Amino acid sequence: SHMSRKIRDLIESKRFQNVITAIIVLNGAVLGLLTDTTLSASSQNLLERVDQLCLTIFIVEISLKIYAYGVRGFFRSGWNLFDFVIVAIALMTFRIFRVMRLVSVIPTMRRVVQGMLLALPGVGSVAALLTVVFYIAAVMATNLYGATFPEWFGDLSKSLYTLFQVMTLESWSMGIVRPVMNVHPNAWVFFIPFIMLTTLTVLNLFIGIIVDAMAITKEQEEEAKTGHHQEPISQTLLHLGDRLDRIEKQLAQ
Amino acid sequence: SHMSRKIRDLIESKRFQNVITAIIVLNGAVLGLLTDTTLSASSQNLLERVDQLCLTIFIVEISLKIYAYGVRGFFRSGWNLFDFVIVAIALMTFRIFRVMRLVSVIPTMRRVVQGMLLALPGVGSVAALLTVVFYIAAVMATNLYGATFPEWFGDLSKSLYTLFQVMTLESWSMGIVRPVMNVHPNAWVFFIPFIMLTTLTVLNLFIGIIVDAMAITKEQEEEAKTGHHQEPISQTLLHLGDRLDRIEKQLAQ
Amino acid sequence: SHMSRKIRDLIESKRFQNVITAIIVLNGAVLGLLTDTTLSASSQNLLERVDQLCLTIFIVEISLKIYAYGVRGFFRSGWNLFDFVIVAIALMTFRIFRVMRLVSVIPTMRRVVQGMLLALPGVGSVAALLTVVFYIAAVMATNLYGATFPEWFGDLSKSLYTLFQVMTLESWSMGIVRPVMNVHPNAWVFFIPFIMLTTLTVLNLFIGIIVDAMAITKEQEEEAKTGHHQEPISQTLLHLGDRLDRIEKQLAQ
Amino acid sequence: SHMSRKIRDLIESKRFQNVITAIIVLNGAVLGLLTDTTLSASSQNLLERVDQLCLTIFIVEISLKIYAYGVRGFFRSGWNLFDFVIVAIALMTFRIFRVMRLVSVIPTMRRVVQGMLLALPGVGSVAALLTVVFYIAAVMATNLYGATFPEWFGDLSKSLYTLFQVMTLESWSMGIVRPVMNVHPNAWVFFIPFIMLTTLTVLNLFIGIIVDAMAITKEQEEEAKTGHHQEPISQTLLHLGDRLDRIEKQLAQ
Ligand SMILES: FCOC(C(F)(F)F)C(F)(F)F
Ligand SMILES: FCOC(C(F)(F)F)C(F)(F)F
Ligand SMILES: FCOC(C(F)(F)F)C(F)(F)F
Ligand SMILES: FCOC(C(F)(F)F)C(F)(F)F
Repeated sequence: SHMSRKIRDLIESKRFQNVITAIIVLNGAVLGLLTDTTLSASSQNLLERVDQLCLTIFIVEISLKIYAYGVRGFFRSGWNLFDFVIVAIALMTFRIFRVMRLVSVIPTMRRVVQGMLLALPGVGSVAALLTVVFYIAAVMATNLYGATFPEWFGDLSKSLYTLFQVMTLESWSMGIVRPVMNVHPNAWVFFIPFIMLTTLTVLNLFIGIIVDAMAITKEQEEEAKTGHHQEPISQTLLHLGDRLDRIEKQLAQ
Repeated sequence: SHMSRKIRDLIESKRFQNVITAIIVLNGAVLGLLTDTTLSASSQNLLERVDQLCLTIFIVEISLKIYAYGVRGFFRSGWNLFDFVIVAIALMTFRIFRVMRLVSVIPTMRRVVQGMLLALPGVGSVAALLTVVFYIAAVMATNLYGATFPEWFGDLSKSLYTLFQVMTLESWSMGIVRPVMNVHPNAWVFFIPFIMLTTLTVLNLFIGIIVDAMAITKEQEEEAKTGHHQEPISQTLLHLGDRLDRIEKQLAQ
Repeated sequence: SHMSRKIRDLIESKRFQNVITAIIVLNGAVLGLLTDTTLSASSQNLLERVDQLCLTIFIVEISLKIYAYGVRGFFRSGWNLFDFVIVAIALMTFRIFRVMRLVSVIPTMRRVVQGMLLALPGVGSVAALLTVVFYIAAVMATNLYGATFPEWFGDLSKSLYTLFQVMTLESWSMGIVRPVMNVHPNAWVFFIPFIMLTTLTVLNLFIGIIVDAMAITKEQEEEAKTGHHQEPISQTLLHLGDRLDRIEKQLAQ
Repeated sequence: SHMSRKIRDLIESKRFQNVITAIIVLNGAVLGLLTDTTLSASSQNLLERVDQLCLTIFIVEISLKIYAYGVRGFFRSGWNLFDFVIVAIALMTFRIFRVMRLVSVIPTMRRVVQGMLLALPGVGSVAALLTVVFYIAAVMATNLYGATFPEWFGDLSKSLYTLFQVMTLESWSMGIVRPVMNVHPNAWVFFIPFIMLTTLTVLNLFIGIIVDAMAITKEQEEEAKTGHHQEPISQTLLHLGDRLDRIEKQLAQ
C-alpha cells in the first residue's frame, strides 16, 4: 500500500519512461541489425540475446505495473492491454511490431494516435460511401473487362486491386486504361468518373480524419498540461449572453 | 387512415430499415458471386433466384411506401424517386447499381451525399473555369501536336483524354511530354503552364466541394438529431449587439 | 447623352450578356470543329465564315461599349482592355483564346478569376522561395549529374525540366533516381530532400492561393449582390467593446 | 559610437539591402553560367572573377555588420550566423548555396522561412510516428521480400528507399507490388495498408506544418509592420467578460 504507491511513483517517473524508451529503441535497433543476411552466427547469437534481455525488462516493467495498479486497474487502459498483448505474445513472427510501444509509452505520441482513433467514428459514413463505390465499381469492371483483361479484372479481387491502383492514379492511363480502350473504346466513360469520384471521396476522408484528429489531439494536450481545455468560442458566447440577461433583469429592477 | 399510420410506423421503424439494409447487402453479395465465371449452372440459378427474391422484397417495401404516403407524398422525395426508378427499372444492365440503395436507405449515408450535392452549386464557377481551360487546351494541343502525335492529340477527343491524364500527372513527362519535345522542343511552354493551372484549379474545385459538403452535412446531422442547428457565430454576435442596444436605451432613460 | 444611357442600359442588360455568351460559345464550337483534319474545303469555308461573323459581332459590342462609356471610361477596366486586345489582335494564331471571353463576360466567372489574381501578391514570398530552391537545385544537379546523365541534367534548362518532373513525383524513382543511383549511389541524399522540400512548399503555395482566392471571391460575390460584405468577426468584436465603453462611462455618471 | 550609428543606419538602409540583393543574384547568375560545359577558358576566368568580387563585397558587408553591432550583437541572430558561416566557408563545394542569402537578406522571405522552422516543433510527434511506421515497415519488408526481391528490399536501406517511393505512389503497383505478388500473392496485405497509413500521416504532417507556418508568418508580418499582432479572438472574448464583471459589480452597487 505504501509499496504500491512508491512503485506507481517509479512507473509514473520520467526517468523510468526514458529507460523503457531506451530499451524499445535498443530492441528495435537489434531487430534491424538482424535483417542483415551476412551476419556471423555469433553475431546473430549476441543480437538474439540482446533481444531476450529487452523482452525480459519489459516483463518486469509490465509486472511492476499489473501489481502497482492491480489486475483490473491495469487492464482498464487500452494502452496497458496493448502493451500486455504485445509483450505476452512474444512468450508463446513480426517481433518488430514491439517498436510500436514507442507510441504506447511516449505520451505526446500516444495523444497523436488517440486523436486519429477518436476521429475515425465521424468519418465512418464517408468511408462506407467509398467502400460502396469500390464494391460497385469492382463488380462492374469484372463483368465489363474480366474476359478481355483477366490479369487486371478477371475476378472481383483483381478488380478491387486494379481499381485501388487506379484511384491512386498510378499508371492508370498508360498502363491500364489506354490498353483497355484499344479493345473497349468507351472504357474512359467508366474510368474517368471512377477517378473523379474516388479521389474526391478519399480526400474528403483524409481531410476529415486530419482536421478532427488534430483538434482532438490539441484538446488532449491541453488537458494533459493544465487539467482542462479551451472552451469552444460557441459556448464562450452563450455565457456572454447570460451576463447580459442578468444585466437586463437588473436594469428592469 | 389508422392503417396508413401503422404502416408509416413500420416503414419509419429502425427494425424495418435494418431489414431493407440486410436485403440490399444480400442482393449485392449475390451479384458479386455472380461475377465468378467458374460457377455451375445450378449455382448461377440459385443466385439468380436469390436476386428475384431481393427484388421482390423491394417491390413490397416500395408498395408499403407509395401507399402509406400516397402517390404525391412519396414522389415528393428525390430519394423515394431514386429508390423507385432503380427498382422499377429492374422490371422492364448494371443491376449492381441497386447497391446504391444503401445510400438512400441509411440516413447518415444519405446526409453525406446530400452535403456533396448541395455543395455543387457553389463550385459551379470553378468547374466552368476548369472546363474552359480544358476546351481551349484541347483545341490548341490538337492543332499543335495532332499531326505529329495523332494517337495522343489526333482529334479533340484524344486531346481531352490526354490532357486529363496530364492533369492527373500520370506519366505526363516520361510518357507524353518528353516524346513530344523530341519533335517540338518548346512544348514544355504549353504543358508546364497547363499542369500548373489545372492542378491549382482542380484542387480549388475539390477543396471547395469538401469544405462546403462537410459543413452542410454537419448542419443536417444537427437538425436530424435535435430539430435545429448551431446558429452561425456571425448571427450570435448580432444578437449580442441587440442586447446592448436595449441596455444603452434603458441607460439613457 | 440619353443615347449613351440607353445603350449602356443595353450593354448592362442580361439579354445582351446572354447573346455575347452565345456568340463566344459559337465561335468556340466552330474553332473546335476546325481542328478536324478530314473537313471538306467547303465545310472549312462555312466554318471560317461563321468565325468572321462572330468576330464582327464582337467589334460592334466593343464599339457599343467604347462609345457608351468613352475612351477613358472603357479603358478604366482591365477586363474591357482584355476584351479589347483579344478582339483587336484578331484584326492585324491561337484564336481559341477568344473563348477566355467567357470569363470576362460572365460575372461569377470573372469573380473567380479576380479572387485568384488578387491572392497572388500574398503568396509572392512562398513562390520566390520555391523559385530559389529550384534554381539552386538545378545548378547543383547540372554539376553533379550533367556529365553522366546529360539528357536529364546536361544543362541548366534540362535540370529544371527534370526537377519539375521530380517534384510532380512522375516516374521520379523508376525513371530518374534509380538509374542515377546505379552510377552515383548517394544521389538519394540530393533527390529525397529536394522532393520533401518542394512538395511541402508547392502545397503551401497552392493552399495559400486557394484559401485567399476563395475568401476574396466570396466578399466580391457579397458586394455584387448587396453592395457590401460581412464585417470580419475581428471588427464586430471591437464594436462590441465600444458599446461597453459607453456603458461603463454612463455607469460611472 | 556616432560612426557605429551611421553605419547601422547604412546596413539597415533599404538601398543597401537592394544592393546586397543585386549582388546575391549576380553571384547566382554567374554560378549558373558556369554550369555550361562549353565555355572558353577566358569566359570561365571572367565569370570566376565576377564571383571573387561578389564574395569580396559580402566580406565588407559582414564586416560593416560585425563592427556596427559588435561580436556578440551580430552573433545574437541565427541569420547573421548563417550569413557568416556561408560567407566564411568560401574562405577555407556547393557554392550555389550562397544564393540562400536571398532568404536571410530579404525580410518577407526570412519570415516565410521562420514560420516554417517555428512550426516544426508542433509536428514533431506526427513526424516521429511516420518515422516509426517507416522503420517497422522497412524491417518487415526486408525479412519478407529481401531474398526474392533484393534490389528493392535486399537490406534495410533498400527497403526504406523503396517504401519512400511506394508512399509517393510512384510506380508502386506496376513497378513494385504486382511483380512482388507474382511471387508472394498476399503482398497486397502489407503494401496497401502501408500506403493508406503513410499517405494519411504524411499529409497530416504537411497540413500541420503549413497551417501553423502560415499563422506564425502572418503574426510576424503584423509585428514587423505595426510592432504588434492581432489578439486571438480567444482573448478578445475574455476581455469582453471583464467589462461585464465590472458592469455587474457596478450594477450591484
Ligand atoms: F534503430 C532504431 O531506431 C528506430 C527505432 F524504432 F528502433 F527506435 C527509429 F527510432 F528510428 F524508429
Ligand atoms: F458483399 C456485399 O458487401 C458490399 C455490399 F454493397 F454488398 F453491401 C459492401 F458492403 F462491401 F459494399
Ligand atoms: F463547344 C464549345 O463549348 C466550349 C466553349 F468554350 F466553346 F464554350 C465549352 F463551354 F465547353 F467550354
Ligand atoms: F540568375 C539568377 O537568378 C536566380 C538567383 F537565385 F540567382 F537569383 C533566381 F532568382 F531565379 F532564383
